[PDB]
Amino acid sequence: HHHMVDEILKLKKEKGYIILAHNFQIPELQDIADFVGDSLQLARKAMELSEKKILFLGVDFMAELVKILNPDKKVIVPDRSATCPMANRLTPEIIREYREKFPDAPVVLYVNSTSECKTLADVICTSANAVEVVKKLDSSVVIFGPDRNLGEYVAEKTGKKVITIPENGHCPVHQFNAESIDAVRKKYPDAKVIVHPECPKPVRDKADYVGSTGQMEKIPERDPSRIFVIGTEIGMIHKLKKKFPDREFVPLEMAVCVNMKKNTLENTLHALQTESFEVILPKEVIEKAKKPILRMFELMG
Ligand SMILES: O=C(O)c1ccc(S)nc1C(=O)O
Ligand code: SF4
Ligand SMILES: [Cl-]
Repeated sequence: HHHMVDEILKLKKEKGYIILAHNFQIPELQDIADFVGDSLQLARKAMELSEKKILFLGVDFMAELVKILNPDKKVIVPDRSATCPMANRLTPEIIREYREKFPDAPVVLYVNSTSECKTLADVICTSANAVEVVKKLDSSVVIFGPDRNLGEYVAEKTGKKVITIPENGHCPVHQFNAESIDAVRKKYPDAKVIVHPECPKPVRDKADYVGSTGQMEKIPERDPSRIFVIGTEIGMIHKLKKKFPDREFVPLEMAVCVNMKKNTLENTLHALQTESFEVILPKEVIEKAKKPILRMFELMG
């Protein structure tokens, strides 16, 4: 690890790579990254860079997001199989089926979606902006995927009708038990519970705050509470504890995204040695997927 970390830092400098790491990476990889953040934060950061080579540490749809918004940069990932099972359950066939049945409902796709699915979306959204995006659409009905929990949250906050696809679209990592909140309230009476909107409704409704990872790291800037209980993937505990060393961050439960943990010091070192595996999308996919991303930027403009 001493070897691997030094060799990584050496090869990144030597070959002109910037390392971008998602919040759900292992701490060792967060610590060697130039920037750690959420998928949109990392894509927007990449647009600002003078460097034309990126080593991306996350899962495929996010690396592809970076590539869509930075087509002329070389983007490589250490494990080409790192993917989002939830994203992968939504298909072009299901989107087209639902557009045909509800032709007046805009297709709002969570950024946790395949690039192919993005080519068919009317607008992209993040967990932070989903409510605001859906509020600003003309329609009082939207098609939303692939996360049924976030879709239902959006319906609650907007009062709009949200038709969720696919059937039972969810993120296994965020299926905490509401009983975990009951238990931490007893154990740390003054702790603030922050959970993800991908969490099920009973968990959301028992939390002090519901928010994206990006929103979670901003809450201690306005809430002086000593202890925060965190209902997301375990990588966020490391991120939060680094940003706010003066507070305590307690996992609601241990929750690990197996795909996020496919990236390691070893295979990150192999990626810089070989300059593989490059993220390549057909130009047509990039052009089409860009349209609902730009719409998102326009709506949040
Ligand atoms: O930031 C978020 O809340 C979030 C949660 C899960 C996953 S895979 N990604 C993200 C994100 O980068 O937006
Ligand atoms: S944490 Fe959930 S939403 Fe994020 S990549 Fe892993 S399975 Fe997909
Ligand atoms: Cl570019």
